[PDB]
Amino acid sequence: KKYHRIISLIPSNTEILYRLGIGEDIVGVSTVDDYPKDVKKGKKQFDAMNLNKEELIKAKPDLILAHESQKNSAGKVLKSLKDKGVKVVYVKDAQSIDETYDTFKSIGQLTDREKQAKELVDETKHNVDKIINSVPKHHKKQEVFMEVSSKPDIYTAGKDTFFNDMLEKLDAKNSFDDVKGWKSVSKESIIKRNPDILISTEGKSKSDYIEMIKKRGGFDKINAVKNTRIETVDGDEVSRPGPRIDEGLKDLRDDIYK
Repeated sequence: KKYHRIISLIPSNTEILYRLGIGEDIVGVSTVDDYPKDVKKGKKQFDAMNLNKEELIKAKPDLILAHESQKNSAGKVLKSLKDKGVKVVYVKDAQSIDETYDTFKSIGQLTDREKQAKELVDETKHNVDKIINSVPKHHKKQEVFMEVSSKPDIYTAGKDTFFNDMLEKLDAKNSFDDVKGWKSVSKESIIKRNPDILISTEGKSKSDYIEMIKKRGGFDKINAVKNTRIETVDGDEVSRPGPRIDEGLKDLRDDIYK
């Protein structure tokens, strides 16, 4: 009713729009949109990293719903669309579960689907709370190292990150709760922190991350390596700030609580 020709440039945006009941108002999505089934059919596809400005104009959108993470790449092109009077919105980059709920409401208010956004927030809370509640009442206080990059320097995720908020919701401890955002850490530093679980978020196969760990000097000692608590996750998938965050949280849960 409010916007009739929406272009959505990041999959989380697209998922939220569909859950608000306005998927039929979307004329374009990005080349990497994968949800729901057949989302790309009957739509224009845009490469958010290499946006075709003329093709965007040609699609005649009244709303382009982008993401804060894209200001520095897509922004270069979208500035033109905005000048032509197309409404261009950058949904904030959520780095927690509560901030994800925030964007549900923001997009709801933007598209006059406030009732639907409330329902979407409530249902998502329900699913999340179910995973949180599935954590065994008695458990050993476990320290988790999140490896978010590995070459040539290893990076972890400390406080103010999506991975950290997930840990806290799952009542686990972040080995590096003393740092903020994404920071490089030395091998010596990780060994000293002695995490009970290592989780790589780079989307590598488990066997590949296991082989890297084996080639790291000194890692032999670590709690996690001795107890074979070495896991991998696709960080971009599990931390996707959309309506299916409960599934991502569940993945992390099953790596922490075997």
